[PDB]
Amino acid sequence: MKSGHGCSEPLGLKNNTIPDSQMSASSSYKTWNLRAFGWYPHLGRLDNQGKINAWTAQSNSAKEWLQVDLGTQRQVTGIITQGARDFGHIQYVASYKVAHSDDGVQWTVYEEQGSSKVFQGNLDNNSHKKNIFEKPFMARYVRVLPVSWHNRITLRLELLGCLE
Repeated sequence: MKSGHGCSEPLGLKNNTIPDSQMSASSSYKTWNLRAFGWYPHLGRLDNQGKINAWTAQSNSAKEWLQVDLGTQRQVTGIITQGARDFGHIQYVASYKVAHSDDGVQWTVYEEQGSSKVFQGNLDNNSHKKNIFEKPFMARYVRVLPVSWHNRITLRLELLGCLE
């Protein structure tokens, strides 16, 4: 005799508990890639044990890109972003092109201007920004490529779903 109002669920902070195999970027502030893992992504998650609570870039340039591999094909009904800082200096990305792919070949960048407008917005580091189910759909892998950042490429991108 219950009902399900909430439609925006996490990807590893409820039941899925997805491990460190969901997010992944070219390189992080860590140092580089090389053999083994190298990067230490998957910080966007809340209740961060460390402090960063957000993935940063390596070359601190536009050549860096953050992608998310799911391989589970789930329908998303929202999103959420959060910036980070450097033990004091507040950093956050502004202009960034984020596209989602369900089959892997079709990268939906979500145009608007008429051609292919990128996703702009700082939202600071101490201010999270989520998006309602303005246009839900199944996804298997998403790609993000930041162009205009502020201070340093330190942010976190998370997608929410309905699980229905």
